[PDB]
Amino acid sequence: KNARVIELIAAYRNRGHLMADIDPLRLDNTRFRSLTLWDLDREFQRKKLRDILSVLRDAYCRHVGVEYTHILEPEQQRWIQERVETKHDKPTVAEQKYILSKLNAAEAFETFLQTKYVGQKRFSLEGAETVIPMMDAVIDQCAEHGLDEVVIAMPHRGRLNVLANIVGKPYSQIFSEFDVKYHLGATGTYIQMFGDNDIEVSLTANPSHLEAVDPVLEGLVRAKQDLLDTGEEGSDNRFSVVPLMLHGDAAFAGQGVVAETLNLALLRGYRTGGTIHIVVNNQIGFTTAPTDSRSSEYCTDVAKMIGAPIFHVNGDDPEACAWVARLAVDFRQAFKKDVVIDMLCYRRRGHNEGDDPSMTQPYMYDVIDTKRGSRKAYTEALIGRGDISMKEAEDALRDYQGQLERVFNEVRELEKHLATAVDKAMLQRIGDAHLALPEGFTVHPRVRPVLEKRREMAYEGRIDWAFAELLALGSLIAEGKLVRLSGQDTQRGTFTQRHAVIVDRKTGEEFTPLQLLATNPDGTPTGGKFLVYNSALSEFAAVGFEYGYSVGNPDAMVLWEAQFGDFVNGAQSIIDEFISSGEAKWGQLSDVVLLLPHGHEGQGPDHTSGRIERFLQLWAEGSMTIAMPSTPANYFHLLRRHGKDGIQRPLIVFTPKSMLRNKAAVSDIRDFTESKFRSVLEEPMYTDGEGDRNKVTRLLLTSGKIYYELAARKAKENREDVAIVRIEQLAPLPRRRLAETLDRYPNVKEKFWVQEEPANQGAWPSFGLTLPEILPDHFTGLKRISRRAMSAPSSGSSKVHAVEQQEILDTAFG
Amino acid sequence: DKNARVIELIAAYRNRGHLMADIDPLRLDNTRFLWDLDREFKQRKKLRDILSVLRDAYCRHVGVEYTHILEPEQQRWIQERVETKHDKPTVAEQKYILSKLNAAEAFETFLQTKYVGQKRFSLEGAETVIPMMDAVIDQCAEHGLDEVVIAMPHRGRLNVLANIVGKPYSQIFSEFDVKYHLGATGTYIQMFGDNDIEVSLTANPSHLEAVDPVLEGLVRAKQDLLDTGEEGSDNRFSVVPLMLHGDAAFAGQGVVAETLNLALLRGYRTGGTIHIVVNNQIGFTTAPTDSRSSEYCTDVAKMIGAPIFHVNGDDPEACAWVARLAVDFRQAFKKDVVIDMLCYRRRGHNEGDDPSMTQPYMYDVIDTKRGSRKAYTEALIGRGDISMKEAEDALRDYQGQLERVFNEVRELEKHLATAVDKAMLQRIGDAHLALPEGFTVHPRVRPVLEKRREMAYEGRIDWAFAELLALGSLIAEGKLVRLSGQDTQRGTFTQRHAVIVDRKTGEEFTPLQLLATNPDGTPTGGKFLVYNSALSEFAAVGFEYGYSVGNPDAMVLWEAQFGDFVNGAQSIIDEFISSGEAKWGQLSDVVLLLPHGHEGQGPDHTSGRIERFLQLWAEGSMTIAMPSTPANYFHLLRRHGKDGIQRPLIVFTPKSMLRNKAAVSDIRDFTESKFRSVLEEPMYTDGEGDRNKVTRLLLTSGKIYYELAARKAKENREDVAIVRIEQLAPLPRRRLAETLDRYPNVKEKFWVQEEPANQGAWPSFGLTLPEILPDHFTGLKRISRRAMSAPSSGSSKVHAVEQQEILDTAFG
Ligand SMILES: CCOP(=O)(O)[C@@](O)(CCC(=O)O)[C@H]1SC(CCOP(=O)(O)OP(=O)(O)O)=C(C)N1Cc1cnc(C)nc1N
Ligand SMILES: CCOP(=O)(O)[C@@](O)(CCC(=O)O)[C@H]1SC(CCOP(=O)(O)OP(=O)(O)O)=C(C)N1Cc1cnc(C)nc1N
Ligand SMILES: [Ca+2]
Ligand SMILES: [Ca+2]
Ligand SMILES: [Mg+2]
Ligand SMILES: [Mg+2]
Repeated sequence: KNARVIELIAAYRNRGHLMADIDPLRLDNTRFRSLTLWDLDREFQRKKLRDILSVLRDAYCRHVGVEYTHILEPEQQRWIQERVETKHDKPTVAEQKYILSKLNAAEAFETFLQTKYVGQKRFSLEGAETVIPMMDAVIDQCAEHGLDEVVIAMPHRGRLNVLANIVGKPYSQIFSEFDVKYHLGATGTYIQMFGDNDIEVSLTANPSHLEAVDPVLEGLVRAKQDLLDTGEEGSDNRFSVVPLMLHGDAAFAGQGVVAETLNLALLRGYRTGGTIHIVVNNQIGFTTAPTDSRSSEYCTDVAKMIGAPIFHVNGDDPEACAWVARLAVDFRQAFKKDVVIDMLCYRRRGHNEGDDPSMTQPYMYDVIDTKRGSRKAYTEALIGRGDISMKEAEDALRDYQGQLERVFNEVRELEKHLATAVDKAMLQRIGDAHLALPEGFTVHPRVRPVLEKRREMAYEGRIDWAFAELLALGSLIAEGKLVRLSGQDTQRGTFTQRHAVIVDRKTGEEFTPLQLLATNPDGTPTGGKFLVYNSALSEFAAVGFEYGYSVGNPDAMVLWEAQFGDFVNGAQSIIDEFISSGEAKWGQLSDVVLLLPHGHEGQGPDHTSGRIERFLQLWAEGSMTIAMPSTPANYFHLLRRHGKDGIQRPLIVFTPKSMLRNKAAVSDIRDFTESKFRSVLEEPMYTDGEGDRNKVTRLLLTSGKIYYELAARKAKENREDVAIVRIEQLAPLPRRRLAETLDRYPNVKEKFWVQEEPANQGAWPSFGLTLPEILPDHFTGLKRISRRAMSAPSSGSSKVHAVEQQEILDTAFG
Repeated sequence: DKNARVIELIAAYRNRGHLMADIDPLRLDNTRFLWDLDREFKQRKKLRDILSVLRDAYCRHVGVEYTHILEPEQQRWIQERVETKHDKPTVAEQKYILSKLNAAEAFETFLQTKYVGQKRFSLEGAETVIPMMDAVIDQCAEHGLDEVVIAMPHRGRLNVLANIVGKPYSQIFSEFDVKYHLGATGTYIQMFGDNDIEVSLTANPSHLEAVDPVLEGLVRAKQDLLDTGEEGSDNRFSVVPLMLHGDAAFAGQGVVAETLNLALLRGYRTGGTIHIVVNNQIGFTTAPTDSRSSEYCTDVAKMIGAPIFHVNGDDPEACAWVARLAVDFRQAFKKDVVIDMLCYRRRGHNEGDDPSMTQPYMYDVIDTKRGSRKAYTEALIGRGDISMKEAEDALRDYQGQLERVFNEVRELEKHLATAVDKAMLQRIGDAHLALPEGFTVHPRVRPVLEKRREMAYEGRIDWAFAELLALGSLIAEGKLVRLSGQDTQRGTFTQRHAVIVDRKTGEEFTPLQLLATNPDGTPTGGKFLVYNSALSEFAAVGFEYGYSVGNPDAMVLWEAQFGDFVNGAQSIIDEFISSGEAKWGQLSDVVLLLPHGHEGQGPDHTSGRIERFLQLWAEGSMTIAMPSTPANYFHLLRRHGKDGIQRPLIVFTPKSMLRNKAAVSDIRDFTESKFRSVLEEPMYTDGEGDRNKVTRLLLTSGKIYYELAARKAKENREDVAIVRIEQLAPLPRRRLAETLDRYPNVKEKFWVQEEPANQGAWPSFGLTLPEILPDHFTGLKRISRRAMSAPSSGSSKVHAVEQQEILDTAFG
């Protein structure tokens, strides 16, 4: 008999959520319908069975469905049951009236929005108003913990309601020159009603693409946490900036970026100390029923991936919703992990204007038509329970009416009215740092020559690409800049060229040479920092995160590196919806850098191209900088210009692979100490050598590593009649520098754009159309030399590649 | 007290025993690991006997996760098969497992000894996946199933071809890196049984996990052909997806969650996938602590309550046993099973990798490791299962296989009308009113059904009905039609109503499904499969691509809510749809329907990015179209389904043009016409218009035609002509040249478009048209919106000014 009690306790803890009264529509008519009575007064801590069962039913089978026994941490399971399996204190009339006032503000906003403006039906929060007192309780609990800020990310349902009743934006600013308003960022201050603290509340900008903003929010919060010296890269472990992420039930279950973002939750390079998730679960996805949207019992079942606790709550019980919200903030503060709140509600109206939702969901909408709103339900529940009087309930209807009048009145009143060069001592210092090993550190035998070669390069020259990159980042850290670098295997580098972090051969202890540059020679800090990480095997969440990080800290140098440029198409929604277009659409600026290893080397269609043609197609004046440098020094100056120009604009860099080790692709010390970024490059024989530009009759215009192959061929045949000009900055086109460079070759009879990429790829589709228009006296008659148009970036054969590469070189000198 | 402590101990082993199980063959984590024993407890058994059953079941070389499963019958099924004294395998079964290890290791030695640059394809340290996969396929043949279809990354691929798919070495090493991405097909013959089963391998790009929904789609198409599964007569789901993964990719790629989310959906279920994660506890140079935020790489599978089995890759018997249990669970509950095989990567990730640079501790333990073949040969001696002579013979079975592959490869080196009759239209029209007895139509759906009967007999056929006329007529001709996308049954713009819902019961009725039956009552062989998809682009597009590969005879259409969200499926468009044919010889006839058009609804409700599909295009890879009339769309779909060519079709479809009263077609356009790649104004082909009066030619595509035609009619501009390019790719060079030759007095030609200057057809047409037709398009100018970093403005007011500005420039 005593063992059957233990199994009964576990059954309520494990599966009680399946019998909880969480659906305010009660659609499932089989949910509830599918030891002895003398054992109830027997004692089994010693408590009677009737008392054990009453605690279990109240905790697990009322308006809150708790999912927590999947959590592997026993201390976390114990923490939840200790707060859930107790007789809770009923809220004070003041707290209940405050919750009612929030529901009054929410429903008064939705009534106005629908009655005053046209085409607002799709933004309607009606049937889900309880999310306003729930979000209020989240932010108020964060202020109770003395935290610094809450950053919200959400889809567009109830967004202006959130702006007015959560962010605290006035109606004069919200409805000023009144649909882009449902995607813009906002910032405000939350002041506690019954407390003495305040907290910053901000809402991040987003596209229509549901859940795409999820990793953006995380990066943005992480950047703010790093600035406030809180969290993983902070002195305290408070993680004082809280991500509050809102979702829809269909989108939460169907979008892969949800799993990718949850996968970042505890990573040292990406953790934000736990996200508070709120799913506005109105049990519908436009016309689609949940049975066609997911293969699991709950829309939130993906969150079990990271062992997050889940609370299914009845959206018609605003007190249970406010209680769960506060418990969620307390759990996040105690364990630095994600908490998911699944708010079960309904969508009162159609999804949009042309929707009669009884066409596709006739049963759901026969039940929703008999439903009276949450505000009215809660007013009636408070009257029944004896908590408020008739006068008090009527006064709450007087508060509703007043809030409805104020928004109609306020809106009525509103309608009536730079050098990038460094000193040789800076290069030497970055070189010396690679040998300034901690006491007793063991370098791996194959890493030691790289360190010694870097000291040699810093003092003697022949600086390679990999070191030039670290010279740029190291000099920025020495000047006080925060640098964040990440990507797949970025600490070592895909091509074993970086070694930004080196690992002790015997202990596994990490050493970061560039971090020594954050301290001045006198011993004082520079204000700079080097944050280098290996990313998860993700493109979409990682690129979203880095974009978000640069928005969070405009003063940070943020670089994301693709393993190969070919895999960046996995992050196309971020490129399309945030990076390339956020500035023009929302006034949101980002200085994020994307490093894309690019080049035809015979390694196949997924190890050859970062799709230059796609970034060039996305480009429009001042949206991005797109470059393909051919020398280490020009790359060094490109990164330093980007970090010091005071302009917030993304930089797309097509980076080398075998050209990292090309002995001709090296730079002299003077190229770093007495030069600047060169958008257009001539051959050294004309600028430093004894070459004669007047002998040139054929001009080859190119970009990237093919330059070295063209230069080698010219040198082999002694072709003084051919000159090779490189376009280092692909976008914006360096019109003036290009014109001035070409004017130095007066006897040119023919001009050719030479590229490795197929004819429908690389720079030709845009340059072939743009160059003859922007410079008609220079490029009228411009012809193309490249691979044939292909449906893939290249051939699968390294043999077919080698024949095509030779064909390009032979055509250019034919 | 003592008896209740036993119940709590049993639950602890069932729930958390997997945390203490000896699953890691490297034992990296050095912190992961009596009088009541002879007393009998309640069945009556001694505590020592209860506890030994729990330790053997949950804390040996198999870590079982199943108490997260919400179905009590599934928890009970696992419990019963895991908590029993299992029969030890026969010497014949053990020697067979050893023979599979011998073949797999010899292959690896040969591959690393003979050829150069093969390091990254090495399965060394992970060879036990070969007897594990063998057990999966053998258990599927024991159930009498029809086929096992495999999807995997490139590690161990050529080993899988030779020792699983059964391909000979002469076919594998013929003209010997594209071989690590091609599809393959073979027959598996049972060693100790009398059944055989088909085994196939699907093609894939380098993008890890991108093939996951493609495999599901391919399998579902084969299941529908065999009349098995969700759309079948039997519930056997006799085509089994076997999906292999890596541990870093399984945890980090979102497409994994998206594909798992399809596992039980009526439109996407394949009756359960067998998942095998080759968990070598590393991703190139990255440790699991930088790859995931959970205890196991397989924790995502808990999303659909899938049972998970963590198995020690150095124990080939536990691996084979778990594989067979997984197939039995999939057969019993038609649900996914995940096998997490813990192993190691013996060598570097590739040529330039000394793995001890980044993982020095792991690789010092790996360097002391002897392979699972040598280990299992030794374990059989220790157990007394095999003799010295048997162990020596097994070592000479290894040597023989090693010789055979070197010798066989040595020996290798030495050597159509789309028009329908009026009766067909009338029949599809009549079907919309042929309601089942007692069916209640929603009051707003009834006029749609009555207007379709009217359109079928009287004309003025709109876009939405023209689509159903094309699909219906294909079903009547015996074709299988699969249509899906977000809210596709009704249509995003409430225009389709492919499925109608009973107002009082909620019962679904599919009017086009009546066309699957001939007037005499016999079946046509056709079928209409229409579904609402999950809120996914990547998995759904991958699935539909896979479905067309699985059934080349099927008409497969995927519909975006708005073309603006198809960029969420960019990896599928880039790696499969646009390039699969040229890269792998793999053909697909998948259709993508992308609602497109500038209407002032913002940058995410305006464009399907025409310019991107046109940039991806290369001769004969895809067909790209933007029809302006219902009849031309009807003929486009009918040509695509009847041309006998397996090529993807990209269609930019309307939104407000669905209800444009000028955008309607006559019955004769369906009964006495064909697809027209280039369209002239009806005043010149049927009316009294004079082509010789024309001095300005406006070339365009899509709905802007109607706005340009209305302006021409308003001002009576006989000097202007509007020519539409309906087929954007391949460019209809011949018909375009012939059409323009009919306007001899043209002095100026303009490409007119709604899209910004860097978007739409202009970036490609502006460069291509003057080159392919120099005598017609030299001097071709552009009329469009300015170049923009987004597909449009956020303002409907800015949109309206820009739209008017385009029309004014075209007639200025
Ligand atoms: C006409 C249908 O499309 P739409 O209404 O214009 C829209 O795009 C809305 C979002 C926006 O545009 O900002 C949305 S609303 C919606 C249903 C959402 O379901 P749920 O997640 O349960 O949220 P809800 O129940 O609260 O709605 C889809 C599929 N739409 C299109 C869509 C598709 N795919 C992606 C990735 N993002 C999208 N915005
Ligand atoms: C030089 C590193 O890149 P690469 O080796 O060329 C390659 O592309 C390989 C696959 C292929 O190209 O076919 C792979 S192998 C690999 C590590 C995989 O780890 P796991 O999932 O644990 O599997 P494993 O341990 O069995 O390897 C990555 C990140 N590479 C690049 C890559 C990135 N992102 C995506 C979506 N797909 C990829 N192929
Ligand atoms: Ca900048
Ligand atoms: Ca076809
Ligand atoms: Mg919803
Ligand atoms: Mg791995």
